[PDB]
Amino acid sequence: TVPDRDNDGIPDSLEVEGYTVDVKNKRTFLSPWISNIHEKKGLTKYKSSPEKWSTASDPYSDFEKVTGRIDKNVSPEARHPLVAAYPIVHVDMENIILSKNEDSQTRTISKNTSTSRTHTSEVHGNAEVHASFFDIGGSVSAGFSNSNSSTVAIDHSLSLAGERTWAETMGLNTADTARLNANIRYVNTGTAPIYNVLPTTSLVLGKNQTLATIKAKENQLSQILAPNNYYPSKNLAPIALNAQSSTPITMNYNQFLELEKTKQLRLDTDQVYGNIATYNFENGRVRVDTGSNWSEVLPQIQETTARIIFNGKDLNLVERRIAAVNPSDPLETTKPDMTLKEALKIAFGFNEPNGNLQYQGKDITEFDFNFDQQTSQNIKNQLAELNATNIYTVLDKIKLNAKMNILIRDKRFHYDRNNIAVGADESVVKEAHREVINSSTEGLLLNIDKDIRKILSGYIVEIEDTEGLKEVINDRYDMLNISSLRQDGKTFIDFKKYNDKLPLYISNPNYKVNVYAVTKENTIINPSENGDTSTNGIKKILIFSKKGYEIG
Amino acid sequence: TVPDRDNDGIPDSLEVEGYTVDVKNKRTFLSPWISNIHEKKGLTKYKSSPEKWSTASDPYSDFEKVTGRIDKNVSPEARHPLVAAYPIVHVDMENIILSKNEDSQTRTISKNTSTSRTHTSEVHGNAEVHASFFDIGGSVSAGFSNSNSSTVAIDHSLSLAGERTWAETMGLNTADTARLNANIRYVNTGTAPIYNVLPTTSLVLGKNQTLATIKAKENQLSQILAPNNYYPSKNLAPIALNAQSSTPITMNYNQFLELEKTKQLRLDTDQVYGNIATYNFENGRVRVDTGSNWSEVLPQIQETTARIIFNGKDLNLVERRIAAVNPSDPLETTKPDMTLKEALKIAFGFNEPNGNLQYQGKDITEFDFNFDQQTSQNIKNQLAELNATNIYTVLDKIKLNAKMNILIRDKRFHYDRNNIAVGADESVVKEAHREVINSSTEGLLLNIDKDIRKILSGYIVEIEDTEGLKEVINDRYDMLNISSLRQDGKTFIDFKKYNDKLPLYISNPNYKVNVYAVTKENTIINPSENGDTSTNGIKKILIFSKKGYEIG
Ligand SMILES: [Ca+2]
Ligand SMILES: [Ca+2]
Ligand SMILES: [Ca+2]
Ligand SMILES: [Ca+2]
Repeated sequence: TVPDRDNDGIPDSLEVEGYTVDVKNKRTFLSPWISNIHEKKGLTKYKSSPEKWSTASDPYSDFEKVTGRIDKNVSPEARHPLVAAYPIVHVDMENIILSKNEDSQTRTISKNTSTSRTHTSEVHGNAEVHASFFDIGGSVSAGFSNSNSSTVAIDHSLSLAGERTWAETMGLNTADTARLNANIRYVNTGTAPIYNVLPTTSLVLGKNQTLATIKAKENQLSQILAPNNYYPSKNLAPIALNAQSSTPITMNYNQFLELEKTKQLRLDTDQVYGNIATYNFENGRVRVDTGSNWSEVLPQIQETTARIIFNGKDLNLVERRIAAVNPSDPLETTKPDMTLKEALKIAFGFNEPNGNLQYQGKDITEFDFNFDQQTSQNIKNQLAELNATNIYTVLDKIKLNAKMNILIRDKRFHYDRNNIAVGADESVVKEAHREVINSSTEGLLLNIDKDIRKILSGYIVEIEDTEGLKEVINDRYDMLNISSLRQDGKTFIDFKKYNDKLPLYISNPNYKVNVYAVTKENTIINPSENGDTSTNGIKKILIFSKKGYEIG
Repeated sequence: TVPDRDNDGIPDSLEVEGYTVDVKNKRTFLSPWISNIHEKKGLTKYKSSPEKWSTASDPYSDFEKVTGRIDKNVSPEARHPLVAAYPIVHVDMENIILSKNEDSQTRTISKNTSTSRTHTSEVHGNAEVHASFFDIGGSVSAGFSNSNSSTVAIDHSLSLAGERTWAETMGLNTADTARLNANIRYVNTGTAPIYNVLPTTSLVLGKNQTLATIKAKENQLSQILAPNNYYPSKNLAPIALNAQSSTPITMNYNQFLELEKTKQLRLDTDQVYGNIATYNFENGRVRVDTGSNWSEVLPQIQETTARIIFNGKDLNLVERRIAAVNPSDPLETTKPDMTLKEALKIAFGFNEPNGNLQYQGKDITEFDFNFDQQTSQNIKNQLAELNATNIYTVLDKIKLNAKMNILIRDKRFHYDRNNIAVGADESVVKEAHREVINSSTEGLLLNIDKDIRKILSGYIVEIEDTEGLKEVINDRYDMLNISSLRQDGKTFIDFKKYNDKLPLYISNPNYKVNVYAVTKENTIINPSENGDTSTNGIKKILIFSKKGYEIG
């Protein structure tokens, strides 16, 4: 007869005053908090809400989570009563292949691609926006909202010899059509899995030119789209666009032209995910209830939580929602008060090693805090009634309210319009290369930092004469593609890839092999107004500079 | 009113402190462990978990198993509460038949094939892998994961007389298409059976060139895909690809060319298996519940167990999962602690004859232990807090945690990239042939070891002059096909198959009939850069060498 309105299985008090679970003999006991014996064994203080079957709203009873009696695929950090357990999928495009719409074998270009979830914010402050921008809900996207939108970029490097302008390469003239094709893979980034129907992602080019809308058959697949796990298992064959169909991908000269002008496409994905997999106390089985589909129980999550975009695990924007609270909602008050600090602890995993809220090493002060038009005030008003100018201090005293949005990104590197790892400062850059493993007339072998290397477009190999000459090897913007990468974790550079497949030429072993680095933000992808295919107008960074006798 | 949360029918204690079942009069009694009377009659100590309907997760109540009240097809070793009872099917291709896409009768090649489940691991340490390799879940296949992928090889031997280059044999020119066809059979290797819908296996060629996707109609068959039992009962007619259809298998000259260059295809199979067959206490019947399909209750197994790939029953990688435990999961702690030792006992059948954990004869020390990036540490940390360098010792003290992967393979033979019985050392090789049964001018009859013979491509028949000549009979790489095999278990060699159908020619009964053996790893399948169809560049092994008068 123990009091429990929620009916989830966690006696009100316990769920309000704090609780957790351990295993005596070999049984699981749900017991109240005990700062003593408990905080020692390493457990946690699971304080949830008594009036909600799942404080997060997601299809998983607070109990179901902590107890562990739930779909084993649910992300760990989501096994907690206050961490959203919803799926988030975006589309990755590994490589595309442009060809002249039907002896043709070399009349086709095939470049690789780099995809990465995005989170486009607002502009600077001049973009002419329609009057319907300062209305209620109208156009007020608050900078960023709910919707998955990935972004790919086409390898701007070379594929053949002296190729120039995809045009002449393929042979496309005004009255011609080019067919696009590519290999893409769905990949879940959230905290929950999808068991059947995948999303209906649409491929766009530019600001509205849709090139197609990919939505592979429903129920057709029984595979599982688990968290942090690419759909077509990385150990399988990546799905291929219109190539396995009766109407391919049409692209006219003008379009095919733009593609080259930016070498980038966009991928927007809906949210219609297959039904959900739930528990079943009776015989402890994992079933897919045709009666519960995210499309029903998902908006709630977004309407009663705090969203935080952090990028620590890598530079890829990771999303997570915490069980925040709303004042206007009685029920939503039954929720446990939330603090920005506590949040970053369960949401992603920040910890307090020696009393400093850091992340696997980095200090919470190494990341910039960016809020939306709303969240801004809601927090400003707190920093006010708390007398302070530094949030990193009163951090553990910031109340997170539902609908709150926060963007925690590493303060090291610079960021673009989509919030992507663009390129840091020369300082950090150089540092990452300070290490050397093997210098050769063939190519340098370094142990460059991953987090850094990801913001580098390429390297410019040159040679400075003992006087002051700037002779450069791969002098064409498209000759930056050199940096390789052994599976041992060491970046292997090669000068030979752009010098008649032959090693360096040292007429005088007293020169200076100057190998620079070019961050993405700086790198160029197309010739100048004229035909300057040179590395003249670039902002590279000195990464190497050894003498002729200081190599071999 | 006996305590039993799981509700499976095994009183908590019993299931935690150990239990088993026997038959008094003619009834089945579920009783607690008794080292005395019990361990004598030959029973076992079935220690399962009280909070899971089926500790393994599979659709079979711990009780249902031990009690025996379950689908009688379930593999024996799976009748145990801690051994996964899931199905695992891969596709075997007995023989293919290449022909020129539609007087044509000899313009067709028909070679046999050798299929075998695989388990592709990682490379050496240089394969340029995309940056998305050192991310979370991204590309981190951890070497090997969940997915069935078989591999076939095409008989590189001869079919006709002086045939050469399938090309001229069939008559395929640049502007031609070749149609492929073959006879394949589904075969279950797991521990559970499939009662209806078979898997959707896709036939691939190379690294991504899919030649077709076979998925015979659903419900079309009512036959059962029982464990260790080929689908189309070995005593029936093997299923045939596109041959019983409106769109065959297209293959252009360039492709048909590659096929010849490797003489091997790949077979990947999904996991969508038909619904499951469950019990029914009421009238003790075996029914197929449309409400429970593996696709629902199967991921769990892989998310809450230990996977061990052993190859003792043969050289074919056998998979099995044991009811391991996970620390982060309360429920999954209710499980019985697992030890690598105990595992290899129930998982495959290792036993302790005189105190040495061996397998049907071989000692646990005759197999190499290979773990994944994860499992490696999880075990290293144990060998650390246990002070030891040899795992074979502290074997019975290694805690197996869920998601753990282990590869136990015979240490005798060498292994490839797919973990297949390639070829051992000359030593072991020679040994297997030390036995002779009948020497003749026609062919040798031996009782070569099965485990060995499986790593042999063929034999080179030659004759050494009393001086030092190396005259070889079947001197062409494609003339290795000689070793036959009587159903009596004795390998019958024949020199006649490559000598005008006539027996040996002994001009001087004092020579040395040197018959070598060529392991798969060494054997060649195509001519050299030139046209060296000889056995010149080979690494054979001396298996025979008798005198002219020491035969007949
Ligand atoms: Ca409750
Ligand atoms: Ca509750
Ligand atoms: Ca029980
Ligand atoms: Ca049980």
